[PDB]
Amino acid sequence: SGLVKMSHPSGDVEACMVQVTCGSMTLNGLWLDNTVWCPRHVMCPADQLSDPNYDALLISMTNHSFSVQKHIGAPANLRVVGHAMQGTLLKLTVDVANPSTPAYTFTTVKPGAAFSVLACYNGRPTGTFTVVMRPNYTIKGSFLCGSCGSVGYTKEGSVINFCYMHQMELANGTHTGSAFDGTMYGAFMDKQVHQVQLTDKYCSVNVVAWLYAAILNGCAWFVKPNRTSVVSFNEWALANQFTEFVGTQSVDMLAVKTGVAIEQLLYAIQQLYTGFQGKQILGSTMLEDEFTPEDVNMQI
Amino acid sequence: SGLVKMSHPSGDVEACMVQVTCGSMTLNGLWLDNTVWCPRHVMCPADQLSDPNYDALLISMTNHSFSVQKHIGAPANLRVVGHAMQGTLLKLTVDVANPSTPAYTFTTVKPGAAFSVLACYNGRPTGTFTVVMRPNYTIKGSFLCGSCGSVGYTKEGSVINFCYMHQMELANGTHTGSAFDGTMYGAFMDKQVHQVQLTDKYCSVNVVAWLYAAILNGCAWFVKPNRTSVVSFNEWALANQFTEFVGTQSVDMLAVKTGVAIEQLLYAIQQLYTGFQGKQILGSTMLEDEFTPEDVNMQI
Ligand SMILES: *C(=N)[C@H]1CN(c2ccc(C(F)(F)F)nc2)C(=O)N1c1cncc2ccccc12
Ligand SMILES: *C(=N)[C@H]1CN(c2ccc(C(F)(F)F)nc2)C(=O)N1c1cncc2ccccc12
Repeated sequence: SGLVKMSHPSGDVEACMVQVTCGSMTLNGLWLDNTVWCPRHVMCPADQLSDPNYDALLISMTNHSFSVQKHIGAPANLRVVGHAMQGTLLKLTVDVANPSTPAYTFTTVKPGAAFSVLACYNGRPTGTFTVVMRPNYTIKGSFLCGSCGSVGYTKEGSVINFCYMHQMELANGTHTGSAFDGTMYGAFMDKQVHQVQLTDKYCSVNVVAWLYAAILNGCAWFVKPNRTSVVSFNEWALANQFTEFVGTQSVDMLAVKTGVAIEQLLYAIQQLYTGFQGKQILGSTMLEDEFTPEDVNMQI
Repeated sequence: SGLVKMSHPSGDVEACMVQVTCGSMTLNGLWLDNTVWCPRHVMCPADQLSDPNYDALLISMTNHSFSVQKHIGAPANLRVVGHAMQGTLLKLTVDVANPSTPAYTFTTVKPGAAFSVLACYNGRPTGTFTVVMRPNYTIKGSFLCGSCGSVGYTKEGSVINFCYMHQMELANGTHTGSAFDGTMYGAFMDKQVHQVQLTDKYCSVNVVAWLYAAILNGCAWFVKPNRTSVVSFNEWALANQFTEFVGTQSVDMLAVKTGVAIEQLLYAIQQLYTGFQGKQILGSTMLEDEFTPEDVNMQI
């Protein structure tokens, strides 16, 4: 009966992690069946990192240019028999299919959605955590050198939903990656160049869920009879760095169980954005937008 | 590079999770070699919860009073051939040794130390998170009905360091369990009786580590030339709900890499405790004591 940042048990994804090496650069890869996905900037030499032509680099590559290694479980050196490019990713074909490939789809997450990340270094998973695709299409994770290729995923039912592969840290401290169709979140460029991300915004539907979790945990000092409509809140949300509140059935279940209307929490969000009264909500003196409405329904 | 709450990859522990059923009650169990550890209150009937004689309950039980089931991976016919009691735990002996038993040690964690938890329900893992053993010998996790038996662990090197098994929820978001020697953290009783935990306290060495992580991430607005000695801070800590600061070599490295003395941060704690002037330290308006000095050195 509490709310903590929770990640899916990584036992499925650990067996899929490999180490792809192309020349002098090496990063992580995802081994599903006879396919190994890895960020395409492993082909780029350090000399041409500012103006790389990945179309020409892919042409200059042969199957022997790449080296895939499996360090976890029973080790195995994978022979690369094919190399292709899909967006900002490499689609390598290996001679051995992963015997532990879980049921998987490739789905792109929207802002506000949360997913688990398996941080890996040299093809060895070291840690796992949960991040939210921020409205500026970035994630607030913990990535070090060589973590490129770490995989973000979900599990709807018995299917692992791959949705993120770590691509780069922007030197602003900003982590970003691409979906498994190659399209980089936020249209960030692979090349090394000055890149500034858009201004971040609070995920309004995640704050409402977090407040519902506090009420379910016996913390409802912030609940007042005052209400602000969803239409009026979205107008206020424009001029104060907040996302448009779009109610879902997951939020409706929290409204019924707690008995607190959504418009009651939208008003409370405005007052809480103007500062707390010194009191804490679930051990936090700040608005927490990292818990989705489905995350709250699950943990309660 | 960032700083987040990070859990160990749960692949090793997922292969050890089983389901223990003693008559009408059912909880999770840890399957290591031929031994299945589980909370001893599974053999207690619902009508004898207020005052159970576990010495008499263990006598009344036989090997067929328990039934262990493996749901994860390849299911197995787990036959119980022996039952013993160790403190607040049951040491069941099964006819099959777990083929995926990792190298494991049993260690009691001290307050302030962090460890990863694999929450399970009916012997099936559902989520993972990291908790710090609070000074009042509780943990602030997210457990639901049927979560008892969930395992807390570390991984030093290639060895899983088991240190926690879930026992009971004391209040909303307040949980406690026992070490794998049987002794329950904080001497909390198994019976359903009034139990009040001690007043919680901030882990001073974890706050110092968390401030060092902010300095390494370019967030050092709180650093001032002022210093308060460890001896003076510990006197203040006694009357302000703080733990005695005992410097380690892990904290010394952060003091060298940042150039900020430990005494400087001890003074900043005594100022930030009163309040953050609307200024965020790594996106937090409160003192975070959930990051150990070893956790900061790893994530930087
Ligand atoms: C990932 N392993 C590294 C390398 N990297 C990177 C960025 C851009 C490009 C190119 F050529 F422009 F396309 N190539 C490589 C990058 O951003 N890295 C990275 C990623 N996440 C975190 C960190 C932390 C520290 C150092 C490097 C990081
Ligand atoms: C864990 N599976 C449940 C059960 N439980 C509990 C059962 C018996 C006894 C006693 F007194 F020893 F006999 N004590 C405790 C308990 O505390 N549970 C539990 C644990 N964590 C979280 C929750 C949340 C909701 C309901 C029960 C929880």
